[PDB]
Amino acid sequence: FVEMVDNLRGKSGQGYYVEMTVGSPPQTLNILVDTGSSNFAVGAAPHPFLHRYYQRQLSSTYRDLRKGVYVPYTQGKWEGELGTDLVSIPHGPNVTVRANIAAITESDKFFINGSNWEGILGLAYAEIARPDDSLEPFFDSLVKQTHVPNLFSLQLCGAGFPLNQSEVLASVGGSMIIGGIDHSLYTGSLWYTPIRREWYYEVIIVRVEINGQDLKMDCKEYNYDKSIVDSGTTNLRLPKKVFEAAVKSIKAASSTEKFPDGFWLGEQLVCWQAGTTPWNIFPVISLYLMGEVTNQSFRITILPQQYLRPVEDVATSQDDCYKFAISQSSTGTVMGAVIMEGFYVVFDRARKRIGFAVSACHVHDEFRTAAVEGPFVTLDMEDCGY
Ligand SMILES: CCCO[C@H]1CN[C@@H]([C@@H](O)[C@H](Cc2cc(F)cc(F)c2)NC(=O)[C@H](CCc2ccccc2)N2CC[C@@](CC(C)C)(NC(C)=O)C2=O)C1
Repeated sequence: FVEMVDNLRGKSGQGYYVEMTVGSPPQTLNILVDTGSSNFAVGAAPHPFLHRYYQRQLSSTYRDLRKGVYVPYTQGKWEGELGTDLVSIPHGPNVTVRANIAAITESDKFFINGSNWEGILGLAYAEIARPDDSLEPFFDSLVKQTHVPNLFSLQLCGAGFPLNQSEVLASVGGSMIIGGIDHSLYTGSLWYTPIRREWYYEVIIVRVEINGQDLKMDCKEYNYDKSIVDSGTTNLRLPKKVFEAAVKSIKAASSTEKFPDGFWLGEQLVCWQAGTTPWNIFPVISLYLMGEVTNQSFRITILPQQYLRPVEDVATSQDDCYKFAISQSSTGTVMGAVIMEGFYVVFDRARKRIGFAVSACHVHDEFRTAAVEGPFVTLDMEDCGY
């Protein structure tokens, strides 16, 4: 899928987006790739943060559905008017699809300054779509109206250093492969975990390790409420009971240096002199995931290079600065973009599973690497879900 490769741009903190066209004649828009929602929505009115928007009155194929729509995210909400129109992906499958578009009229803390995207593509399932599950999500529409296979795969590729808008516009941010798996985007083997339920992309975490050390909690706590694979979230988000045990474990391993409480709350950056980031004092994190085979599991391992998110310095100096990108959740585990940055991720909707392999694009050093390994005959499993 050579024509599909390098079709993404962006970064964890501002989001990863793809180019799409909407309307007739085609209107070009950058669209945030969000596997943690199911609405396809674009800015349709002027906004300070938007350099362009969808103009329905200029599209001959636009269809007004005479329905309002409201989507509340965990942080952020927009309001809009439902319609349909022809939709294309210039660096995707060679197809045109008629899709539901929410034309965005009111916005609160949804759009992001400098992000360079004007809409959001909800890749999840109908069950969590607004107004209700009767509104067909884009991917469902695409698969029904075309011969594209019922799968997509994501390579989110973080720089390991801060990128300015000039660089984020010029840089390749990754690949979204629609309908296939591209072998050039990963090393090693793909391991599959089942989709528990087709609403969010929901998974089960069986075990959690920090530098090989079991956090030793009942497996249900790891999936308290739910656990999801979500490109529309920056951080690894952990249920409070898990989060607190993890931060204590990470703090204990990284003890040789001391960090402000606000770093651990994800709010303050820490800087080191250029090139001296002490990655070695920070632990790797392993998430064990339910296998397809009964009583089998595998693990995904990420480095501090995934969970310390590069940020530009307060005075923009030569220092290498980062934010701690693991945070508290009251709505379950969100395996966000910083974890996704470690792996090539296959959303195999047809076979109801999510695949993981080590990203050919992942940031590492000469001493440690991201890993996808198995199998482990861990016991319990089976009531790990909520
Ligand atoms: C079906 C609806 C329910 O789905 C829920 C499960 N899936 C979630 C996503 O669909 C949603 C998409 C989305 C993307 C976007 F750019 C703007 C949006 F408003 C929504 N993301 C989120 O809501 C979290 C909230 C985190 C949070 C949690 C708690 C407190 C503050 C922030 N956000 C938003 C900003 C972002 C996004 C990044 C792309 C720039 N970055 C950072 C640094 O916070 C991130 O992580 C929602």
